[PDB]
Amino acid sequence: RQSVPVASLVAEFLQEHGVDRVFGLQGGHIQPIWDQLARRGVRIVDVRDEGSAVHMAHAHTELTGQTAVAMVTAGPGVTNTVTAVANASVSRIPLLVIGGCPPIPQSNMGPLQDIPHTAILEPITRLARTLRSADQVLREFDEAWARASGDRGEPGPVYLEIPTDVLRRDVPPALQMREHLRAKPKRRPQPHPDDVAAVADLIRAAEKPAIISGRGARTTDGTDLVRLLDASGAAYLDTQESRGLVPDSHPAAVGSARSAVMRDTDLLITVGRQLDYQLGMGSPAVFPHAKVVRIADTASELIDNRRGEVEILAEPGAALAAIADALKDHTPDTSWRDELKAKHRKRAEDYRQALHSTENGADGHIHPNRIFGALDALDGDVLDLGETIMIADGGDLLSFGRLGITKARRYLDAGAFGCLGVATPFAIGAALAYPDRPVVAVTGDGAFGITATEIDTAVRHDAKIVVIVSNNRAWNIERYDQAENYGLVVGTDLADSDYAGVARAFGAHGERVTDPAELEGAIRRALANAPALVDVVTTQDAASPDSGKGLGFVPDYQALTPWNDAEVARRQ
Amino acid sequence: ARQSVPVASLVAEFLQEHGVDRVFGLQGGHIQPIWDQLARRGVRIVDVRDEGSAVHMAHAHTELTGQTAVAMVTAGPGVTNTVTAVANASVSRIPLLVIGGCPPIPQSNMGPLQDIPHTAILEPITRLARTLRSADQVLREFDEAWARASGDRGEPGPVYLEIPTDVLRRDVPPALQMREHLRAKPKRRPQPHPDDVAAVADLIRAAEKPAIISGRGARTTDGTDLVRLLDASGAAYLDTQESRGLVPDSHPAAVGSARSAVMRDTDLLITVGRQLDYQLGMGSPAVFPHAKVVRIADTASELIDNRRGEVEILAEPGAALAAIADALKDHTPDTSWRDELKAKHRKRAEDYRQALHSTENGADGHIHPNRIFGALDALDGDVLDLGETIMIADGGDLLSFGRLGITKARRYLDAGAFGCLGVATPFAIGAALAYPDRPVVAVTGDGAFGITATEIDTAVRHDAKIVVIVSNNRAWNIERYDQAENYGLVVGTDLADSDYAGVARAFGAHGERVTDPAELEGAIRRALANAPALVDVVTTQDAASPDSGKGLGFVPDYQALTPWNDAEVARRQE
Amino acid sequence: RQSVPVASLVAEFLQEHGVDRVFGLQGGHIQPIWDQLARRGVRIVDVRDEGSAVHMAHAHTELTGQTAVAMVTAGPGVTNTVTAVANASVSRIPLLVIGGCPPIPQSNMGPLQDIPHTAILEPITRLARTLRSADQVLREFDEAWARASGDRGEPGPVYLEIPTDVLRRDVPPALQMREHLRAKPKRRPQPHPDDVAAVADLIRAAEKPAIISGRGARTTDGTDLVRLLDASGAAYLDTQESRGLVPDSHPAAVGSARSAVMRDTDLLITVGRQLDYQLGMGSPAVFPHAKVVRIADTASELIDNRRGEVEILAEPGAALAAIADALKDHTPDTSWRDELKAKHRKRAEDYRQALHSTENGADGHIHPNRIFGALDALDGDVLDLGETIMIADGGDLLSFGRLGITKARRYLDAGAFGCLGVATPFAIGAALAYPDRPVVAVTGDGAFGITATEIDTAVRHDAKIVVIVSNNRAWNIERYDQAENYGLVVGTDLADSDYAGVARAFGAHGERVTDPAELEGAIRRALANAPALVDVVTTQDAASPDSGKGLGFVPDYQALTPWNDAEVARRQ
Ligand SMILES: CC(C)(O)C(=O)SCCNC(=O)CCNC(=O)[C@H](O)C(C)(C)COP(=O)(O)OP(=O)(O)OC[C@H]1O[C@@H](n2cnc3c(N)ncnc32)[C@H](O)[C@@H]1OP(=O)(O)O
Ligand SMILES: CC(C)(O)C(=O)SCCNC(=O)CCNC(=O)[C@H](O)C(C)(C)COP(=O)(O)OP(=O)(O)OC[C@H]1O[C@@H](n2cnc3c(N)ncnc32)[C@H](O)[C@@H]1OP(=O)(O)O
Ligand SMILES: CC(C)(O)C(=O)SCCNC(=O)CCNC(=O)[C@H](O)C(C)(C)COP(=O)(O)OP(=O)(O)OC[C@H]1O[C@@H](n2cnc3c(N)ncnc32)[C@H](O)[C@@H]1OP(=O)(O)O
Ligand SMILES: Cc1ncc(Cc2csc(CCOP(=O)(O)OP(=O)(O)O)c2C)c(N)n1
Ligand SMILES: Cc1ncc(Cc2csc(CCOP(=O)(O)OP(=O)(O)O)c2C)c(N)n1
Ligand SMILES: Cc1ncc(Cc2csc(CCOP(=O)(O)OP(=O)(O)O)c2C)c(N)n1
Ligand SMILES: [Mg+2]
Ligand SMILES: [Mg+2]
Ligand SMILES: [Mg+2]
Ligand SMILES: [Mg+2]
Repeated sequence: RQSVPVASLVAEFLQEHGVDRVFGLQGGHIQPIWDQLARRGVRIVDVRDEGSAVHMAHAHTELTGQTAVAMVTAGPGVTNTVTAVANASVSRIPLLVIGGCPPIPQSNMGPLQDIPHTAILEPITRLARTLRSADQVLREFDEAWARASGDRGEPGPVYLEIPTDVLRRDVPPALQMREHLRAKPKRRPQPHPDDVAAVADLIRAAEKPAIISGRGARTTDGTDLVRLLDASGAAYLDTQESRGLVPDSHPAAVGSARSAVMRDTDLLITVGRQLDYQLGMGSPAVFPHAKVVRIADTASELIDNRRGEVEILAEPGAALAAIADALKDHTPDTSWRDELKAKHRKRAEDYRQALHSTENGADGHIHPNRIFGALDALDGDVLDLGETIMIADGGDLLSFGRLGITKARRYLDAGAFGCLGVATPFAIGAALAYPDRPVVAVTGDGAFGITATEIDTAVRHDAKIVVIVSNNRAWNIERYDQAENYGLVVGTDLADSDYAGVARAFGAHGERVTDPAELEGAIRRALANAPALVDVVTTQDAASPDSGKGLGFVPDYQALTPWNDAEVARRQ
Repeated sequence: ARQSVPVASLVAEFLQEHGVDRVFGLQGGHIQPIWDQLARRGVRIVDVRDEGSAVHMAHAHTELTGQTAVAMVTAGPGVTNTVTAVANASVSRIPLLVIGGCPPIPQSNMGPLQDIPHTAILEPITRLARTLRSADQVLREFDEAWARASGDRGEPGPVYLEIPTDVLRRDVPPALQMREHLRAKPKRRPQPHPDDVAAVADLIRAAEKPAIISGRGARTTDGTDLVRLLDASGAAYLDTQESRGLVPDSHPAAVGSARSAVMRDTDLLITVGRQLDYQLGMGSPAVFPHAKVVRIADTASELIDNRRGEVEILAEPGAALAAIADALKDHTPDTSWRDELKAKHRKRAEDYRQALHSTENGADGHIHPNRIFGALDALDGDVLDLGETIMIADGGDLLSFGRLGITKARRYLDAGAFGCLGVATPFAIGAALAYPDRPVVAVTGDGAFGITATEIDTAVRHDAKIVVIVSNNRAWNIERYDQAENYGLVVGTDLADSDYAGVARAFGAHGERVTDPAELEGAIRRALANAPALVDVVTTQDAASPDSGKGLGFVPDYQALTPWNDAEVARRQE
Repeated sequence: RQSVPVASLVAEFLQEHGVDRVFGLQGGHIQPIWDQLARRGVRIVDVRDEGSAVHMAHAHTELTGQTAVAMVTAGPGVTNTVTAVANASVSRIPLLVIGGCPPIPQSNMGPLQDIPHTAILEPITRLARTLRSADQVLREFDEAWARASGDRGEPGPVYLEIPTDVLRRDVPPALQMREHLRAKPKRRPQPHPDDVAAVADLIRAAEKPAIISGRGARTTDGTDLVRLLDASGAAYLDTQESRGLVPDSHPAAVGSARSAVMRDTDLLITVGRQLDYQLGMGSPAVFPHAKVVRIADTASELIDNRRGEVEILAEPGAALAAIADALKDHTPDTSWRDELKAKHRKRAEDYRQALHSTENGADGHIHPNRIFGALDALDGDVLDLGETIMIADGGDLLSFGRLGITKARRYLDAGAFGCLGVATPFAIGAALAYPDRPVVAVTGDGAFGITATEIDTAVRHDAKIVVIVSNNRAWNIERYDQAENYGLVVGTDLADSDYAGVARAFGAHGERVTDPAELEGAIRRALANAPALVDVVTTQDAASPDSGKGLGFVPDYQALTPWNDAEVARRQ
């Protein structure tokens, strides 16, 4: 080892920890790190807005399991990340944000961009620190890295900033410890056999077991989950954060029976999933017959809103496998699951076939479902949807996408946070992670306006993305709440913008579609010429399931009117 | 004769009664009940493409008009999209109100849609950040927050209020709806003490080289009491980016091209509503080696930072300036230093401005950005009146060129002490809607513009007559230059030759590209006749601004700029 | 100037700013400052509990107007101050707390006492900062000093901590600026004449004007207040934080007519006073006929709960004088004030005479009012109450003290915060500030147990205090709420402790009293042998006004039941 500046050690720490790319936007306060990353051969993915760099890192970690890294300058560079940090905090995604900050001698003196970055980010990070001791920077990086994984907290984003005088300070070789530089494996806490047995007993006693998966299950490959589904006879639901773990044809997979499963299950088993608003707070009002069991590698998916009759805090794969083993010699009663599955095959197949011929709305414009129809039609022709990373974003468009996107290798969207504008930055992170196939992002026009200029980033970095915009000239799920519940539509209209022209202005391939019969060709040409955008002139006359269920109205107790009605009855 | 009405109605009424005739924002369900009531009262709703831009619009509105402005945004990402623009308003000490959505009280901490700790995130960069849980007290909490935005119990700047949707829908009995909370209130007017006035006038009589440097608080005045004091004192005058336009260009004190000379030699620095932050070298003795210090302001945020006054006046600055002018009634100032600076300033500024019309292309064959400022100067008195124009600047090298190139504006806005890239378009929109009779002109770097470009759509939908001129140098170019000069490696600072005119046309604005500098005057003339409009100017990468040359990109240990930093290193080793 | 360590410059800053004493408790982290203060001849008043040192500083500043200083070590030394800091924050008293903290190299590494002091104190200070730049320490001290006065905030406590490696670092003489070392005068913002005139017009139109004073009025000597009372014909009330500004015999002084003044005034004028719970939130329910005017040098006494038809933000003395001037040629209608005053003379004189002969309670023990009787009886004999600093603390005892303490030069008590245990630390600060006369502190036994060991501090530092304890073997106002509103008395009894013996064990003079006829002699002997304690065996059968009005019960809208009943009527 030689005496080297902090900036060099930070670059080395990152590379040794497996970082081969940093998302970011250059400023002088971080230039010393930026320089060293480039001299080490770390790819720098420079963006148009720092928020998008954090979104890119989120997508990288969520897909790959490798903690990703954004780097931004002092002041507005850091404050531009707060939305993307909050989003990663809510979704419990490990990532590191490296911020610039002013030199120590000028503290509190009004130097350029001295705002309290750590104070702003502390409520939505696992750690937010200013590193004032050159000798201890390496250690602070390694500990923050562990905390992003969930050590001393739960998985999520961490923030570190180094005053520029500290960045430029030398660290003697004695203080450069191999144990802080080196990559570390994930923790693997194991289940206790008594908890495994107690869950197996609940499954044997249950007539209508159901498993709902989430983030922690999606860290596994799905094979132990399928083993437990096979041993238990349970129905299976996933969530936006856990798509793709169970084959569609599996006798447990009943994705179009969500209400039926929640209403009747006598044993809900959560697997790395929160019982947040997305699952009716786990309320007895939404699960009126369910006993509860909770399995996760973090108590963030064990203690919220409902407690387990058993709770297992362990690596989910090992827990699922141990319970499957313990159900040796059990013959599950699958008659409820099978009855749901028969109804699911009809409902899901009818729905998917209908996507190819959905009528135009009263305004003469394309129903957004035709986008999902056209993608389904191209599957096995010009793209393999089962190898494709699908992204969804927007309001009505996002809700239609939850039903319209059924074959994807992986799925990302606006998350529990409802973070509009993720579609383009997610698509870019996904595409650079998996360069062999186009990534397809389907987005509302409202959402797309937030991060549209990242089309520039996609072209400059050659990220093979296809963005498809539902251009309905509106924040349409909002326009509909205003009409239905208030009788006045105001400040929710947008214009008939040329998003293909926006894409072409930033060097991407672009095409506008007004005729639904043109969608397959337009998407074919977009796939062949990625990065590409398809601007689809869509109807305002089309209520998504979210629209119809009051999501826009914000009831007192639950996100949706039907669940809220059930909760009001439970209360009395 | 009051009746029982929901909180959402009272909030809309509170705002209209406090003089709010417009609200910038982006609709979500959590704020819809307020949004609805604002529209039924006839308050204009200016709906944007990104909530950060709504807060920048409110900032511009307040900074120009002095009327506290309002942004309204939904829970979760709607609130977190504001943080940059809130920080910017906090650093610049601009009163504004952000009204955020938030989940109903029953669902607190349960993982409802968008339950993040908005108030904890915003508390470090607001004067007040609160969740309002008592229907009966919402009016009161609004009135108090409004007063704290003005600087009561703190200093001027942004405040944040959020009302859980169940509270928004709750009725308030009429007896709890107090006129005193609904009604508009006047600004405070603390007055100077005559002993402090006398003491300042004594310092001015004893000084040979008095200099006044203005800031935010001065810019809240019309400039006429400032001119009275300049006249009575014989002081030299500098402004800052936040105080342009208070003193006529031809005034014998106005020596804007003599910044280093004034700071090096003044024996009496008088700050008027101005911080001695990095923009004035921390007020360091290293940068003001001969100055005694006097500070005048209506807030100690412009009295106590880095240097203390031999006298500090905490008062409405207009009254303080007038009182000191009166106290100098029989003083005959020695103006010979000011006069010698002014004579040299006249020539240096005139030569500089003339040379803007003919600046040569850089080695890459592209337009020098100074030609944009030349073209605007040439059109003055032809198709636009720069003295009635609101000018905005944003970017890196472009912004530094703009500080020399923009000399005749009625009002000036830019990226601020925060160095907040992307303000150009949202500022221009707020400015144009405040002052609808003439185009607003925003000159921006391509880097900065990419942050808020989609707000061109907002300008077209709301008919904001803006002209945006882009220095398209295919780069974050002040950064590219720091990389080359101090590190020998240029990486992740290049952008592309994007069609910003095409982006503007895609959103229904007028757009044209300029590659030939002789085409600039026409392109800007056509842009002014067809606003909202963008002019995409292919500019050179071979052009170092004064900020570029002075190390701004490098971030020295003690001062923002190398020359000032060198002076501070010398001061330390005495 | 020479190159000197930060610790020396801090000692010099304090002495130059007028600090001639520092209250505190030594630890290694602050020893370098402690050492330099002692070498400069600054008196070190070392205490038994760091909280008491902050209370002492509070009393010094509140009495003298000079900002006072406590100094405490890292970790538990700082955390022991939080109550006394909160108390000073609520009362808006300028003070500086200097905390120790660990050296910079060991940050976040679990060094001895690395807890987040600044994060803990930030919600209840005007400034809380860690000073990491030796060169800028002087400047940070001067700015924090200004912020304690109210600059950029409102008057109250500030916290500064210097890592011990920074304390030991030299500062070059060039960076030691006279302007940061030197003492600074208080600000004096002046009224605008239009606001003065508008207030004078409201006074001319009012039939029943009333002035209520507070903290900001008590920063003046009272003479401009009396000028305005004379020019306006207003009734006058003070509050616990504004006693002693208006002579008792003044025709406006109607201290026993509090409810009558609030009920009928048609013009309430606050003078440096909050309309907090102590004045019924300024509610129309408590002031049903009042227009409102607010005068103060801080908007902390202008904007809370009621807005002024006029609000003057100025030095209160100048504002009061300007309004008195503007009432040149006004003949005030004093008939309401005079009618209140005639009733006041009878009520107050009857009450004060009755203090000399209050009966023992049913349990055979002294009524606490006899303490106030005995003090009244000694006035003009062995002490001059009009030159005496009186302190009150406790529950029932505190409430009886508000009526029983009527002649004092100055009065301190538990404050709006209701901070039990202030009595002894306040008495010590007061006594060292004004060494020529004994200070008398009257306290409940509950309150006294919190800070009793500071009797040791009083003896070691020769603070001439007399503490008189109402020893009723109870948190008695709490015992009474439990009996009246819950029917069960539990965990509110104390024991028949020997507080005279406690005092004698720490080297003070002590005496126990069981016979009310012994009180005058015991208090005479205590005054002659200060520091001294008188342990008065008092009754549990004695409801104070606070007890009778529900203070213990915490109603929904107001601190007291009658005010709360009025608010409930106003709401409907
Ligand atoms: C408040 C506001 C407007 O300002 C916002 O900020 S909103 C933020 C933007 N939007 C969001 O982030 C979305 C938030 N909401 C949601 O995530 C969802 O409403 C929910 C998770 C809370 C509830 O979703 P569901 O459990 O209903 O899941 P979906 O996948 O949406 O399924 C809807 C229905 O289609 C069914 N379905 C699913 N896949 C299908 C398929 N393939 N074929 C046919 N039907 C299918 C499904 O069973 C179900 O019908 P049913 O069983 O209730 O009768
Ligand atoms: C760190 C990083 C890069 O990552 C960032 O985030 S930077 C953020 C974006 N940039 C900014 O926000 C800029 C921040 N810096 C500044 O604001 C300024 O550098 C400063 C306030 C610190 C210094 O500005 P000056 O006091 O030098 O003022 P300017 O108006 O720029 O004047 C520069 C020179 O032009 C002169 N000048 C002004 N008007 C003139 C005129 N009309 N004609 C000729 N010369 C003129 C002026 O006198 C002076 O020359 P001199 O006296 O020093 O020799
Ligand atoms: C909640 C709990 C129990 O856990 C706690 O923590 S309590 C904390 C400990 N206690 C406190 O900090 C006290 C808090 N409360 C108070 O400060 C008071 O209740 C109050 C400020 C809110 C209200 O006080 P008042 O305005 O009633 O003032 P007092 O000086 O107490 O006067 C009481 C009465 O005696 C009268 N009075 C005053 N001086 C007199 C005199 N000299 N002679 C005769 N009567 C006199 C006075 O007029 C009034 O009677 P009326 O007009 O209402 O009929
Ligand atoms: C940053 C932010 N601001 C506001 C909102 C609130 C919202 C949730 S859904 C929606 C409408 C989205 O319109 P889009 O055109 O994308 O989709 P569509 O319904 O098909 O027309 C809004 C405004 C959220 N969640 N995030
Ligand atoms: C949100 C944010 N992120 C980064 C930065 C740091 C910066 C300051 S100046 C600059 C270059 C701006 O490039 P532009 O193209 O607008 O101008 P020009 O130099 O003429 O090419 C950067 C990146 C700031 N202040 N704010
Ligand atoms: C630190 C703290 N803990 C509890 C309380 C709550 C309280 C307010 S009054 C009171 C009883 C005081 O008993 P004392 O014996 O002093 O007075 P007396 O009624 O005459 O017997 C308590 C416990 C407060 N305010 N502060
Ligand atoms: Mg839309
Ligand atoms: Mg943003
Ligand atoms: Mg550029
Ligand atoms: Mg007691």
